[PDB]
Amino acid sequence: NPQPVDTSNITIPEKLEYFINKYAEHSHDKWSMDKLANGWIYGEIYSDSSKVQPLMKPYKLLSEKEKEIYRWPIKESLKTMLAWGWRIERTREGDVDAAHGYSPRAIDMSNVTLSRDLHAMAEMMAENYHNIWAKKKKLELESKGGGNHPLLVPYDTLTAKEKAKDREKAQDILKFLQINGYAVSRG
Repeated sequence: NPQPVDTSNITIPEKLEYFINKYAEHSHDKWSMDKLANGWIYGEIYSDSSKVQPLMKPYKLLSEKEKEIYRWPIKESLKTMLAWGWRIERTREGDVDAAHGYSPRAIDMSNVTLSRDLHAMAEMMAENYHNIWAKKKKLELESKGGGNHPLLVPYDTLTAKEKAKDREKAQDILKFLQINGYAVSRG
């Protein structure tokens, strides 16, 4: 029985939407630099044989709904924090050779270390990623009449690596909350 919290009935305030603009830009900087590690170059058609992808374009040329391709798992994840009462408040201020196309230098995320209460928050963000995605997996396979999936088991009976595939996305939020220095606790 996956139990995610309901998210779509929640209003994120507009002061956090300026914080979404920094993290949606960082999601485009991180996604494009991993393509620059293999030499993916800006082009017309997504042909994987020619090492060419057409979305190797700057973040400024994207329109607002093209930014909602990246912002939409960002906006669902902050509503899981506001439904559970997780405080996002200002206390502190916020701080491979380059290939063709847009060439960003993203802020390094995994060298920043969370504390044991904030590892317990990525323990719940990845569990809620294990609860949003598996419930949408079960309602995908019971709407199509398909099978089941080996991640339709409880989150504590998972191994540490099957938690980590949704935790690496959950650690990119709390550490970017730590680099910008927001007081982030369970409340």
